[PDB]
Amino acid sequence: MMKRLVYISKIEEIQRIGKVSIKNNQRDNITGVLLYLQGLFFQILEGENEKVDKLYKKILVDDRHTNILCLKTEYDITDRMFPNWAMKTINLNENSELMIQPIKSLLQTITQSHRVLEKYMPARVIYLINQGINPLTVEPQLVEKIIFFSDILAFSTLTEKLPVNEVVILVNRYFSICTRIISAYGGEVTKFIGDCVMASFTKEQGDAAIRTSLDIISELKQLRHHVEATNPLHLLYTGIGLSYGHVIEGNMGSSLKMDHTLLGDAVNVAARLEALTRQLPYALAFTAGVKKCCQAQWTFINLGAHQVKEAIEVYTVNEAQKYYDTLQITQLIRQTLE
Amino acid sequence: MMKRLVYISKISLEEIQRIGKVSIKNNQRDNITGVLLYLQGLFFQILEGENEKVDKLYKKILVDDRHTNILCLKTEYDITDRMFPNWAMKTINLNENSELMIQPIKSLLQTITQSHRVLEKYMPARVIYLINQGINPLTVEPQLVEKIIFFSDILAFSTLTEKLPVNEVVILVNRYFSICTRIISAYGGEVTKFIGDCVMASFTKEQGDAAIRTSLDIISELKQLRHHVEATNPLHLLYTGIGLSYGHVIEGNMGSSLKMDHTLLGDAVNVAARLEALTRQLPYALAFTAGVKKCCQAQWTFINLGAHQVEAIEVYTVNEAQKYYDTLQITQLIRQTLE
Ligand SMILES: Cc1cc2nc3c(=O)[nH]c(=O)nc-3n(C[C@H](O)[C@H](O)[C@H](O)COP(=O)(O)O)c2cc1C
Ligand SMILES: Cc1cc2nc3c(=O)[nH]c(=O)nc-3n(C[C@H](O)[C@H](O)[C@H](O)COP(=O)(O)O)c2cc1C
Repeated sequence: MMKRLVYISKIEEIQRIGKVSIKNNQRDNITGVLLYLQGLFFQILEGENEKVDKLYKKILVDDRHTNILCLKTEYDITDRMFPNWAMKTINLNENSELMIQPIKSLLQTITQSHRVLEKYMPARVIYLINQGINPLTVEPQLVEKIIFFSDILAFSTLTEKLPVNEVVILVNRYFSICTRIISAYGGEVTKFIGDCVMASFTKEQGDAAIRTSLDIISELKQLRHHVEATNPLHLLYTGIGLSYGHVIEGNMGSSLKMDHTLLGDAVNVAARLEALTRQLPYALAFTAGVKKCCQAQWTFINLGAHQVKEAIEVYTVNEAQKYYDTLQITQLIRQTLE
Repeated sequence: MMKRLVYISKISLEEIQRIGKVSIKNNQRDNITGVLLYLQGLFFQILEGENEKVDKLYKKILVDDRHTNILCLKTEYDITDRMFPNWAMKTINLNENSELMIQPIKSLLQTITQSHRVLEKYMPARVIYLINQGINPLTVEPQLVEKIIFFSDILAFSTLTEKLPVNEVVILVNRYFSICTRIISAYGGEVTKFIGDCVMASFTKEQGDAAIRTSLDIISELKQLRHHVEATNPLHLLYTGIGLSYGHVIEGNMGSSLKMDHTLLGDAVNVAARLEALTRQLPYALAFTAGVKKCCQAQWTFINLGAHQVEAIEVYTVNEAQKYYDTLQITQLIRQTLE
């Protein structure tokens, strides 16, 4: 019982790789091809499922290539695609045969475009593709999730005073910090909504959601004093709202336009809790449901009941206390660029 | 000096070899050369020649019956040498080539291509437009542009998600997105993203009339949809409210290397979303700002809804958007239906 997987990755040393591959693939009864064109890697692997997943696990951690996307996984294949090739390496760059020049140039234009599109896809969708699962045909399921929401404090004022490029530098720097921190703790960013970041966590990731929130506030606090006063990054603040509940996670839309979205009351609650941090001396606020997903011991602070558009309990942690004032900031932002 | 463009498309031998006959004859009288390759129901074509000769030719290929979902991937300008000087139009049937050496390239081309096709469906319409124009969307700078922000969402959606089984909520939301995306695109709008049950789109400042007709068409097609199905279908309960605004917004792609997204930043984006919720409290399913009103040339029968705290802004609508129903009785009827 064998399987076949195909992946692309971003890059004489290659000849050393192919010879080591022929050595190990024979020993592991693995067949397949490695093709490379214009600094790109294309490899097809096939063999028994145990020995293949053992091999692919090594190649994912290889130094020489990165941006490794597994496009297709075949299970229970009937016949080997290349039964005689332990690991045939094909340098498409050196191939000057004029009957393959179109297909070779088409394999580049489509692959270059395919990587550009990958950077816009939702994180969950890319995960589904790496697992050999067709994202269009995955039944949306009801799952218990922690909803994350973070946006820039007083962003309306910042668009008024700053020129366009400084606003874009700022918004990009904010998204970059959020995504890297969220992804590092295991959270899945769903989409950017204006200046708002939306992510989710599994119900066992209550501590990671709180720690992600604290780490984002920390990385922004460092950035503000790490740069000069004229740098617009000196004005970057955030508030974060978390919520727990059941949501429908899946792919909605038409064949024309499709997206990955979460449907549920908790989505709006986390968004409304986030906007509440403008009126609290805490850059973080979450429901009691998030509080009950946390195994670790936090010094939880009760902020009372608040009416969210009946009133729910709102909490925070002692680490997330603001040293500044929300009004002091909107003034010091307006007056800095005044 | 010539231009060269590449595109993929989807199929709708003797019927196809005929395309080679007609095209070879014209490509020489047009001083055009290129290759046409097809594999597992997909079309690939490269072209080159004087710009005027290619622009007029690609316009004919764009409206051809025998293929659909055409996407131009690459476009190079100011080239010296033709990549294929010998062939006015050489067809290649990769489904009928099995030289051993070509098998890896062939299997890789269909896989990468299918995957590419899937990714397009998730791409924002604006990113696809930049790809069609041959412009790398990753290197484009965001700019301040004047837009009409479109906002619409499903009425009483919190009630439906509670009463309906999960698989039935999906059908309703898919159908709603399907109707909105179809109408918004047909009027020259760009769906920018779905936000839960919410649809956000944008129209240029010359499309004020297209923005209103888009909103009335969506209300019309849902009203038609409601009485087209049975009363036990979830679609019998699908209503909508729409809000529009006009203002300067920063349109452009943003994000890190990990995640990129095309988004709109501006005061008007929030102003539009507040109007879509204001329709709950109005006898009209549509509500737009006075800025949208000045983008319309058609003699609309505008209705003034006064100023509204959001400092206050003027709210307008058209008589065609009048709700033939009470909004509050609808939220009651939806509950007492699935109850
Ligand atoms: C593009 C690429 C293709 C590779 N192909 C193979 C392969 O076909 N077979 C294989 O065993 N390893 C392959 N590798 C990875 C190396 O085998 C692996 O990183 C290393 O040789 C581990 O060897 P070791 O067992 O001595 O520790 C590939 C790596 C890259 C970057
Ligand atoms: C996939 C495809 C590729 C085509 N490529 C060319 C082409 O390269 N040159 C050309 O003259 N016609 C090409 N055609 C034909 C045009 O679609 C058009 O129908 C044809 O030029 C009709 O010629 P007419 O203007 O005399 O009616 C192509 C058609 C298809 C379906």
